[PDB]
Amino acid sequence: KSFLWTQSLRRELSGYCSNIKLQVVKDAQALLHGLDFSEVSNVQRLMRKERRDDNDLKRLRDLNQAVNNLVELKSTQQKSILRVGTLTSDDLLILAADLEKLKSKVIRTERPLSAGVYMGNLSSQQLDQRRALLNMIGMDGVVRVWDVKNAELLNNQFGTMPSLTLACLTKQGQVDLNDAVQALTDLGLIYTAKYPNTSDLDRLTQSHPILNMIDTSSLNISGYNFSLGAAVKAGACMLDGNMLETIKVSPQTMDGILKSILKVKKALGMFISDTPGERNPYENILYKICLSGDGWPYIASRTSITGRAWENTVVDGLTYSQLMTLKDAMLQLDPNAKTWMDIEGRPEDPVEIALYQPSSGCYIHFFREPTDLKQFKQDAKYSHGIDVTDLFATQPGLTSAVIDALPRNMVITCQGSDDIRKLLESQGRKDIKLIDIALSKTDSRKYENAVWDQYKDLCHMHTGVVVEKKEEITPHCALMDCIMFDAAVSGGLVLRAVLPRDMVFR
Amino acid sequence: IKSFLWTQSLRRELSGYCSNIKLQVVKDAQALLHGLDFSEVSNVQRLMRKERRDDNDLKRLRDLNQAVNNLVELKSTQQKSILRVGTLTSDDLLILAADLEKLKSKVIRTERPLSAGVYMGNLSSQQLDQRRALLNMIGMDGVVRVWDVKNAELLNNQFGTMPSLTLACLTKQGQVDLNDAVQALTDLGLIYTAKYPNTSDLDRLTQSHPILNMIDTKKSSLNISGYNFSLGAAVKAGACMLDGGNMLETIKVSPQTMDGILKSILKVKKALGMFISDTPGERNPYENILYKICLSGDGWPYIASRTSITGRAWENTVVDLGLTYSQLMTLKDAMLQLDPNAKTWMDIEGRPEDPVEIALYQPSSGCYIHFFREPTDLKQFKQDAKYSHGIDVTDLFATQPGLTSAVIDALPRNMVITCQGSDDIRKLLESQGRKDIKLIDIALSKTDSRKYENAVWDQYKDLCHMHTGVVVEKKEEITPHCALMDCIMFDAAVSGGLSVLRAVLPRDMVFR
Amino acid sequence: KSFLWTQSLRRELSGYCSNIKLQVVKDAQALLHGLDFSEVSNVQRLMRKERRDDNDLKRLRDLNQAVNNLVELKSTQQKSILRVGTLTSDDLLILAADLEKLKSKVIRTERPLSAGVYMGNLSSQQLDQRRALLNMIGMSDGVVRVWDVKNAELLNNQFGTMPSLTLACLTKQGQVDLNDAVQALTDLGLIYTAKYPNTSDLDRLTQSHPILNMIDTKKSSLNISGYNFSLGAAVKAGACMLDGGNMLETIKVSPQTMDGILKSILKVKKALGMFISDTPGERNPYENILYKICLSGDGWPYIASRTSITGRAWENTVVDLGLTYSQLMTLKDAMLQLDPNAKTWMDIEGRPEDPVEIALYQPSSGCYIHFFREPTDLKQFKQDAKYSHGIDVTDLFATQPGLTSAVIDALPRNMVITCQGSDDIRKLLESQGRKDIKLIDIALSKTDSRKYENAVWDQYKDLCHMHTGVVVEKKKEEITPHCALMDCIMFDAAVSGGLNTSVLRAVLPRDMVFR
Ligand SMILES: [Zn+2]
Ligand SMILES: [Zn+2]
Ligand SMILES: [Zn+2]
Repeated sequence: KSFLWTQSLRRELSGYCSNIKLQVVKDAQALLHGLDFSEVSNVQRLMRKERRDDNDLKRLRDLNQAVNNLVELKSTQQKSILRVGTLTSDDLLILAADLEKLKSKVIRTERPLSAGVYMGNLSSQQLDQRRALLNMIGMDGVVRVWDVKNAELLNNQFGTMPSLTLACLTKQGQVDLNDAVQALTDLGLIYTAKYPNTSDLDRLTQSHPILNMIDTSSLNISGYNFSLGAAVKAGACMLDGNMLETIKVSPQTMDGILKSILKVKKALGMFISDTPGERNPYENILYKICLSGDGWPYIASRTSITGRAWENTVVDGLTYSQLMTLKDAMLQLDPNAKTWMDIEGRPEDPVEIALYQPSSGCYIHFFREPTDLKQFKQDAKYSHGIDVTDLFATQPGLTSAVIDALPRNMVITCQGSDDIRKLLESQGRKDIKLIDIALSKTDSRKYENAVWDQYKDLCHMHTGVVVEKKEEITPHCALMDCIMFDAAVSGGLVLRAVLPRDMVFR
Repeated sequence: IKSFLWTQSLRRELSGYCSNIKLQVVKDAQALLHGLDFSEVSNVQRLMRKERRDDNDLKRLRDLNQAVNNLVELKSTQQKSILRVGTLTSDDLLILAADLEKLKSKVIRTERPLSAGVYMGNLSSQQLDQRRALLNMIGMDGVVRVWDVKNAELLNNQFGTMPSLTLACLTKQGQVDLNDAVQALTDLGLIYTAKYPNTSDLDRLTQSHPILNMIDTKKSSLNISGYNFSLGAAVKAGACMLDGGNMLETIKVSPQTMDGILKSILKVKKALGMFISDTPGERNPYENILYKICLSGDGWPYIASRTSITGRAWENTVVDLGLTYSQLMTLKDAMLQLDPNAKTWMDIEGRPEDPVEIALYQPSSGCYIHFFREPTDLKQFKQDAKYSHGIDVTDLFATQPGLTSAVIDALPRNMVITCQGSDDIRKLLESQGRKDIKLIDIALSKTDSRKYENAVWDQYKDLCHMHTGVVVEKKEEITPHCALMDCIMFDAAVSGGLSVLRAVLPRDMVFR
Repeated sequence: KSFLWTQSLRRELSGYCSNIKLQVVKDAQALLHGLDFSEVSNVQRLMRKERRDDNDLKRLRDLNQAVNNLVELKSTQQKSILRVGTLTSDDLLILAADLEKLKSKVIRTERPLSAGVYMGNLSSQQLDQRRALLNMIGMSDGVVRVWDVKNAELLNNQFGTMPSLTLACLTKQGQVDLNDAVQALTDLGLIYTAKYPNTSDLDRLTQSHPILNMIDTKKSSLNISGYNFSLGAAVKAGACMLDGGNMLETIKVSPQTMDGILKSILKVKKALGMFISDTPGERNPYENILYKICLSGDGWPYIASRTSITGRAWENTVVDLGLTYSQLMTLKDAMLQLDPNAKTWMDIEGRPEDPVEIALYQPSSGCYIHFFREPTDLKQFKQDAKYSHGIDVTDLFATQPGLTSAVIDALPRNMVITCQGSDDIRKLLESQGRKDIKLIDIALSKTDSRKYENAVWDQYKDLCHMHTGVVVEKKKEEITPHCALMDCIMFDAAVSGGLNTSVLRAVLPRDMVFR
């Protein structure tokens, strides 16, 4: 089915594909002449680590930059806005929907590597389910691969590139470049009729010893790894057959390529999955083309590109796809840990909600549009300083969705109990026990300045002047409150967002 | 399923109040077989198949219900209960108070539209879709209603299922021996000890017990009567056939046991997190048992004849120790009766900044909104009482606060409202944030405006009892001004003449 | 509970279930028309007896054969070898392990009915423990046994329940119309879709179906036959009367479907944590389905006539890829047959430091323990082969290891053992940690020792096939090989001045002696 999709796409997109063997070999030679393969070996060692940090990421990013500098097959930062023309009104609606679905599937696959999944004190069933998910995506108590300050620095750092694969086989396998070319060519030939399997690879290795370097998935790896996928991709570039891997996109050709893909989607019933893991051919081509309107989507250096495909190509409560992402995101929470909660606005009409787990530093933080504008106006002047118009751009529906998803029989700490209880009960969560810590106003805000000094960047929603019946005071933020209340209890004063920022805001 | 788990846990906890009542159920079934006119049963079934039913239809139903009640021994008795601190704790009483409030809303929203109706005329596709989902969920001039009746209170308690009646009708109308009906229902009962019987179960049962083919599986507990062969009624009857299994259906309640029964229900509620839903439609097991027990302190909540009982559960059982969420949901659904397109009068008593009586009136359909509010300025109110409305401030204490904002918020978008003096109404509507509502001032002279004053009070005096004081004009005594009667009399003045009216708001919402 | 496991199996195995009512009724009609129900009554009478013999077993087996001859729903002898494919390598390991555990549970449940349990002169504690076992397996001189038979293997597969038989018996013996029985059982089947019917349920059904009064609800699935009116038999028959419902009882197995059925069962096993019990008694639904499927690759595991099938489930289905706890429990229960007070002979072949054959013999009862062991010292073994026992070392490869220690460790405390050479038995018992056992040395001359040698081999040759080599004595001349078991028997005959003609009883299952 999947190879069928690939073949149909090849046929339909043939006019956008060209022979690029010469340039790919040329790039491989530039890498052989100028790249430090000891640092390649170094990044391979790092990718072998079960758990990796910002020092590890720096080595990877620096090496990717070195590679990018040496090669000519590169993608360029190029945002696309798709408008009615070549693509119809209906085409744009389909593309909008599939990008929404693709966003969920990709985030659910890649995000856990950095955000983490709690794997501690849970039921046998819960552990089985989470173990299944981790296994499907190639992955105290929280399991994560990347421990980093800024997960955005992971974006686009893990692509496979034919020239790199070719240069690494040659140098690291200690064979002549032509040996590597001949071997990948033969693999490319198989790929005209079939996706090559382990038996195909095993057969080839007998006449091409360099192929024993291939470990016979596309997940939790880098371009410096010898995956079958990377080898098949390089092989495709070696052939004289309309291989998809050789497609080039330009701002002039973007829309026609997408139109062509949509033709294939309709004829074959292709779809974006709701299953985390390897991309199917439609998911893969849609992601790769949307990353940039100017490059070679399968085979260029993309390591200097910023942003995700759904950010870089745009079509001019929560969805089903958003809910799946959300339910998966919430698996980062430790249901046994001390968890603070605070809200701004009335429990019957809340406008900001936060939960905070000090031990791990994870937090849930989001906003809601007010129902009662008159009371919202007083709350703004006397408590939170939120401009109602700034809430227009926040994502609706999270109040129900997040409370529904809180783990069963949790214990939540607050200041104080009454509003949180009313809010939880409103969403049917009577199983959650509450601790009222009951600090005096003065003690509760001891660390108010210390907290804002440290964590101001975590919330930009509080813009209005707030008063106490008058004198100006620091606006109340549901998040900063959790933090400062915890700091007061603890006698002193990290942080991971549980929710993706693109889930909190629309 | 969670539903059956609540049922099972209720059975376990309430076993001591369960009884062996097969013999009594079968005795009552025999009494119906001997004494009831089953051609009249057939007649009521015919009327229940009608999409729209009227007072003549309701008469047939109530008469047949009375005939059944006359023949059977398992009957509930009118028994008011007041729950005090004792067996039930102070906190228990708070919980019951809150749950009965929520139950009220859920039941009214399920049942009231059958008689009050929902406008389904000229609306947006979105509004029509939303209202269809509601009508579908509750089993239902552009208004859709099932019962067109003069007094909707006469619908109360007329639709319950009874095992003796189900047994008798299966037997007589299915043309089988009583023993065959008992045998089939017993097997259904046995299934019910372990699960809620579904379509699959009933189909297999039917192959061995063809009497059960009378039961239509794709048919709800809603907008039906005790004369209908629902799966629910069949299961209820089967439960009574067991003499065992701790079936809730067999519980008897007495004044001495009521609090203990409720206490037991609350234990299970806490243990399982049972709740009253805010979803109109079929009752969950907790909703069902609470409703049934609270109807009467002396009877068999599930299985007795209750057709002679007056009042609702929240009226017959009371707890002694602005709008709630539950009340607002009831209001918003009640407002669906209005035709946003129709001529609509509005009138108020008290100043726009401090109104004490508000009414809206749609003459074409006859529906009206009418409610009250406590004054903020008692000095101005006293002047108004003497020279306009004759309202005794103390009489406003029994009225529900919070309706001015809630009703005005809920008025349909771009409604056009007709007014004898638009200035006051404009102020009030604007003060409530509703600048979108267009107004028409009719500008009748004082004399022309009151041409039909006596004619209106003559017909409709029963609709308002708030005007008690002598009102004068500078002096001579005059008839007090009522916001509702003023809407009606002004419309009459315009139309050159002066219908049973329909209250949009339930009385139990206008008064507390 | 166990009903959960049943429901889960029905859900997973739905595709293998089918409607069989017509076929069951047809077979019931064949039985009604052609079976002698007076002989059914006769077998019911035999089954009421506390002690039953070979004449009784003949009556049962013959009646089973008459039934088998009349019905179409029969299983056929079909060996299965489970190989990697539909079943994974790991799946085969699991099945192999559960089949080993099932062997132990079933043998411990059923074997005592024939092998028997000594209940004579024992301590209060021993008698208590033993009665508890007898109670749990449905057994309510000194030896308690239900079946006294020449060949216990003739009990195999003779006691299964069959829906057509149950229906025919209820109809004929209950004196009701066939349709009356069918309808009653249908109503019981309907209840079974939702729960396992209990006595209160049956009581309610009996009110409208008087035929159901024939069912005894107290009585277990143990020590009964297909001619008995157990609740289990009735529920099984009712399970076959339905149209749909995924009743496991309707499952057919074929050589094509066997592996997928096992794969599905293993799916449910993992999901619910199903298991084979370590305790004798009634089978749980997993034990039950695994046993029934494994008996034959071509049949209706629950409902066909299986009385013509030879072999046990662990023999008819095999997996291709010291004692276990399960095997040790089997052993220790088999040893309960021994009278710890009785005269007991013991003899060995091989040196005491390296025995290769061990026998114990209680002449009064006739019971014997007999097993083998592979030698450590091949040089000495080869000489012993030539001058003593004539055993081919390669024939010892199929014998079960670790029995020497296990059996000797399990011997009764303060037992008195009689032997021809005391010194070698002492060394052996000491070497296995049993210095407590008193020995009597008999001290027969070589000639007097073997007076009855031909007479014993004439009577008992079928009891040992291990001695194949020519054995010689230097003058060389050929002599009859020495067997530990035959030696026990002939030494006893020499002392007693005679050899009676008696059937002996093997204490160990042949399945324990060999692997
Ligand atoms: Zn904030
Ligand atoms: Zn009035
Ligand atoms: Zn031997």
